[PDB]
Amino acid sequence: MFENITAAPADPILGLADLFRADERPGKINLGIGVYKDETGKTPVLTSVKKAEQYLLENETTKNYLGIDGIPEFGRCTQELLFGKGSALINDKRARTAQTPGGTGALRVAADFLAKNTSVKRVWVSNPSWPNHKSVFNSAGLEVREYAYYDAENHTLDFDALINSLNEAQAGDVVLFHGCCHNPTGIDPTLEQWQTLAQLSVEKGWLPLFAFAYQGFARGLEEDAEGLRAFAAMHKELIVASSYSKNFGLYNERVGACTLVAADSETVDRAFSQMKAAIRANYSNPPAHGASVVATILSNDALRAIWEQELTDMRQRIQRMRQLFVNTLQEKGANRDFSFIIKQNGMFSFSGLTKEQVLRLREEFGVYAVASGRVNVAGMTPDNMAPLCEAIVAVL
Amino acid sequence: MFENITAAPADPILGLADLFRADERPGKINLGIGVYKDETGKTPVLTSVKKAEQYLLENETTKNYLGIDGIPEFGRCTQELLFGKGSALINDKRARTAQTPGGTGALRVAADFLAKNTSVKRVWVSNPSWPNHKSVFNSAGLEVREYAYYDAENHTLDFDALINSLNEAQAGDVVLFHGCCHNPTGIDPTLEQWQTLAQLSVEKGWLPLFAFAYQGFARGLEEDAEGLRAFAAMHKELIVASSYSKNFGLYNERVGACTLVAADSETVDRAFSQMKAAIRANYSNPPAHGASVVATILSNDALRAIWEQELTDMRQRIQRMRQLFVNTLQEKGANRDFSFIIKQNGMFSFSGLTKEQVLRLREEFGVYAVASGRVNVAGMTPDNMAPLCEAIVAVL
Ligand SMILES: *Cc1c(COP(=O)(O)O)cnc(C)c1O
Ligand SMILES: *Cc1c(COP(=O)(O)O)cnc(C)c1O
Repeated sequence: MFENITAAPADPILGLADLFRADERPGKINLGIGVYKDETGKTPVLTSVKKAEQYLLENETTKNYLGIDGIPEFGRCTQELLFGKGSALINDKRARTAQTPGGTGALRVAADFLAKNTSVKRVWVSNPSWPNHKSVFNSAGLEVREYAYYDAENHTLDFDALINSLNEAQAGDVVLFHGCCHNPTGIDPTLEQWQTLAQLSVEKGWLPLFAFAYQGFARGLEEDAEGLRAFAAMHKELIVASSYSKNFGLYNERVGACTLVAADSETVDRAFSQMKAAIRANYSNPPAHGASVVATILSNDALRAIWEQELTDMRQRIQRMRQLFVNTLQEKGANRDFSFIIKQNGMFSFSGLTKEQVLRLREEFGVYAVASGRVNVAGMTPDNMAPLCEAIVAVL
Repeated sequence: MFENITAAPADPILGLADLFRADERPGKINLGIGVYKDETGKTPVLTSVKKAEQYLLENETTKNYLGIDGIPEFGRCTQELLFGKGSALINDKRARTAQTPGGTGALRVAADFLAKNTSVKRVWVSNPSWPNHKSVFNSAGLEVREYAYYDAENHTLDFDALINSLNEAQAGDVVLFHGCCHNPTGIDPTLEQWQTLAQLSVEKGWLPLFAFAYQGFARGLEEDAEGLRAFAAMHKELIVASSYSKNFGLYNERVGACTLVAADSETVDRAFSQMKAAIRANYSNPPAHGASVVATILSNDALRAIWEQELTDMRQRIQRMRQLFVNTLQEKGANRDFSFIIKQNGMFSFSGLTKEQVLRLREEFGVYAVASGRVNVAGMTPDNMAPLCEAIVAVL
């Protein structure tokens, strides 16, 4: 059976952790994957989730299976964080969320649902985008098409071109948007542009799939959901795949959510029973620890208040590092003006480096970036800021 | 998009938990799903996993992502438990295991792999079998076909007929077998019959998929793996989907394993890089808590010794209840001889009840069984043994 099976290409993001850990040169710098690090270069588990894990250890009685859709308290808090305290989707029983194994689990379950229960042929994804989008939809059966986004010269969102390529997206097609913190560019639309986009979507009949992985890392939790909320107010149907791996630092417990909205409660519930049938034939029900922890923190005032400060601290450290990277690049030789990275939101930096410059930085200096030029800013500390800036100058 | 989507049929096993929890009659009896209960009717979290969770709380530093395949120590212990201390597959670097979200996650990842990377068209499943088998393979793309198993009159495995229906399974087809504790019959082959089956498989060129959910609940951990070990010794290629939800009482943390074996290390590794590519486009990597706990218990001598006693206690309670169910059924009116259930291994009892008798028991008396006649013996305690036996007699 297995004789002619060729090896698969390494994952562009995930494959770097392999090489990084096989390196054995003492001064290497990882900069690759979107995991946060502190001034010390470590990824600590948050104080607020430790407090919650202690609680759960003292307070659980059973490990018996969860429902297909997971914990109810989890699903209701997720809806509030995304849609608003007193929203109409919530009050009209127009939304249902299932707890998933991470945001990728949420994206596959949506893909599986639409493939089986809809007439969707195409999903539209931005150029550039998270590399694994194309792979989750292709395994479900769906064609991936691209819409222009970001012009490289002026380091801006090229709005007129995003309109003009989406003009050939048919009524019925899926269109993925990033809620906030575009991966990999870090360039999101203004609220005025999101308005212009909510409009058009309704004029043309596209189904919006919103992807959230970084809510809280751009301006704040509420401020970052205003593009999704501008769309909710105009739409009858929407699906959103959400993740809590980044803003809760719960990367390996696999906590996310796939939330479905339709016109009324009867229609969302008919649809949701199909979504649960797709879940049952993949894993059977969701992992409990991670989501049990989110709900506990979100349900307690003391623990919620501590969490939001911990996340405010991470957003601010990343901002300090963004400017330091730019000031240092200029002090050490940079032949280009890299001011434009101060204008991007999130963990990343679409630096502009060519694939050969990225390949060299790795080979000769051991600093690890993705071959697109994306570098994780939250990987940078005061102590490794001069080494890696020097290393870039040499390769320019 | 969602307007004409009909509702899905309720899950035959999972849908009973809904009805049971909506019932509000004080004396109901659940008996449906394969979750163990103690003399008190509760499902406690094991002492040995509590000790391990305490340890992990004290001793973790980070929640940063795991590898696509999960924890190495987890995968190596899983291989020993299944194949043997000093086995040749282990020594010849012929097996690779990935950590999955439960045994169902393990079955889907195998289905996905074979669909994408092989020429498999058919999977052969026993009649009867776990109801959700057909659903995981159909979502992957594969046809499910059935082989005879178990004759209802003599309450035995009908070996000659299992041979004769499998005679039309072609070279290249998958054939699922249950390692031990057949769900739902509780009837496994003798070691002599497993030998006869290992033989034939090699003569005909079928790829064996072994499913394990109950290792340890039939005779003991080592004794229950001897059919799989009889097959390993003859085969070049095998895949096994394993679960730790039942024998570790870790039902909602979602811990399993999908282990691939091929002829040599180069071939297993080429094949395994494809299996990891299917994992990346489903969830991205596995949930850590559950598997971190299995590995900790399996790695410590004190905690391992406590675990094996906890599992010996569960196997024995289920055995006490099997006999009590039979002695009581006869004392209260049973018009049939139900001795045959003392001859079955595992949590269950394929009682023989008709779907209308099962539907009545529920409606009128509130005892919940699956519509096939399967009842969970581990749900029975000394205190609810007389109520439910009476309730069956009334319906006979
Ligand atoms: C991190 C990330 C994901 C994956 O989320 P998980 O919660 O780890 O599954 C998906 N998409 C984007 C853009 C991400 O940054
Ligand atoms: C329990 C069970 C499964 C599911 O295992 P999980 O580990 O819960 O995913 C699959 N097949 C059979 C026969 C089972 O009994």
